[PDB]
Amino acid sequence: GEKTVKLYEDTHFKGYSVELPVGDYNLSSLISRGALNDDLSSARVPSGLRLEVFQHNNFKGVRDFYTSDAAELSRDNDASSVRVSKMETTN
Repeated sequence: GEKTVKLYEDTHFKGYSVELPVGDYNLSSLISRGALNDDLSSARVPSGLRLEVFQHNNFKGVRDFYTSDAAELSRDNDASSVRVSKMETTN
Protein backbone atom coordinates (compact mmCIF):
# COMPACT_ATOMS: atom_id res chain seq x y z
CA GLY A 1 0.00 0.00 0.00
CA GLU A 2 1.43 3.33 1.14
CA LYS A 3 4.13 2.93 3.79
CA THR A 4 6.12 5.96 2.65
CA VAL A 5 5.69 9.65 1.86
CA LYS A 6 6.34 10.95 -1.66
CA LEU A 7 7.95 14.31 -2.44
CA TYR A 8 7.22 16.43 -5.51
CA GLU A 9 9.17 19.41 -6.84
CA ASP A 10 6.43 20.86 -9.05
CA THR A 11 3.18 22.11 -7.51
CA HIS A 12 0.00 20.08 -7.99
CA PHE A 13 2.14 16.97 -7.58
CA LYS A 14 3.81 17.47 -10.97
CA GLY A 15 7.15 16.25 -12.26
CA TYR A 16 8.80 13.34 -10.47
CA SER A 17 7.87 12.06 -7.01
CA VAL A 18 10.40 10.59 -4.57
CA GLU A 19 9.51 8.34 -1.63
CA LEU A 20 11.73 7.29 1.27
CA PRO A 21 11.51 4.76 4.14
CA VAL A 22 10.76 5.75 7.74
CA GLY A 23 13.64 7.89 8.96
CA ASP A 24 15.23 11.33 9.13
CA TYR A 25 17.22 13.03 6.37
CA ASN A 26 19.40 16.15 6.26
CA LEU A 27 19.99 18.79 3.59
CA SER A 28 22.81 16.71 2.13
CA SER A 29 20.59 13.63 2.29
CA LEU A 30 17.86 15.35 0.27
CA ILE A 31 20.06 15.72 -2.80
CA SER A 32 21.21 12.12 -2.32
CA ARG A 33 17.80 11.05 -3.60
CA GLY A 34 17.70 13.74 -6.27
CA ALA A 35 16.09 16.77 -4.63
CA LEU A 36 17.56 20.06 -3.43
CA ASN A 37 16.81 21.11 0.15
CA ASP A 38 15.26 24.23 -1.37
CA ASP A 39 13.16 23.13 -4.35
CA LEU A 40 10.44 20.74 -3.19
CA SER A 41 7.00 22.31 -3.57
CA SER A 42 4.81 19.24 -3.13
CA ALA A 43 4.57 15.95 -1.24
CA ARG A 44 2.12 13.04 -1.07
CA VAL A 45 1.24 11.56 2.32
CA PRO A 46 -2.04 9.61 2.59
CA SER A 47 -3.60 8.35 5.83
CA GLY A 48 -1.13 6.17 7.70
CA LEU A 49 1.96 8.28 7.01
CA ARG A 50 3.47 11.04 9.15
CA LEU A 51 6.22 13.46 8.15
CA GLU A 52 7.85 16.58 9.60
CA VAL A 53 9.56 19.34 7.63
CA PHE A 54 12.53 21.22 9.08
CA GLN A 55 13.43 24.42 7.23
CA HIS A 56 16.43 24.94 9.51
CA ASN A 57 19.22 22.44 10.15
CA ASN A 58 20.37 20.80 13.39
CA PHE A 59 16.79 21.27 14.57
CA LYS A 60 17.40 24.88 15.59
CA GLY A 61 13.85 25.69 16.67
CA VAL A 62 11.38 26.41 13.88
CA ARG A 63 9.88 23.09 12.79
CA ASP A 64 6.90 21.99 10.69
CA PHE A 65 4.67 18.92 10.67
CA TYR A 66 2.55 17.48 7.86
CA THR A 67 0.18 14.51 7.78
CA SER A 68 -1.77 15.14 4.57
CA ASP A 69 -1.32 15.77 0.85
CA ALA A 70 0.66 19.02 0.76
CA ALA A 71 1.16 20.91 -2.50
CA GLU A 72 3.50 23.45 -0.91
CA LEU A 73 6.23 22.83 1.67
CA SER A 74 6.40 25.00 4.79
CA ARG A 75 9.00 27.46 3.52
CA ASP A 76 9.25 28.12 -0.22
CA ASN A 77 12.50 26.47 -1.28
CA ASP A 78 13.86 26.06 2.25
CA ALA A 79 13.83 22.55 3.71
CA SER A 80 17.09 21.74 5.50
CA SER A 81 16.05 18.40 7.00
CA VAL A 82 12.89 16.30 6.85
CA ARG A 83 11.26 13.39 8.69
CA VAL A 84 9.21 10.46 7.39
CA SER A 85 7.36 7.68 9.20
CA LYS A 86 4.25 5.49 9.16
CA MET A 87 1.41 6.54 11.47
CA GLU A 88 -0.68 3.36 11.27
CA THR A 89 0.82 1.75 8.16
CA THR A 90 -1.41 0.63 5.29
CA ASN A 91 -2.68 -2.70 3.97
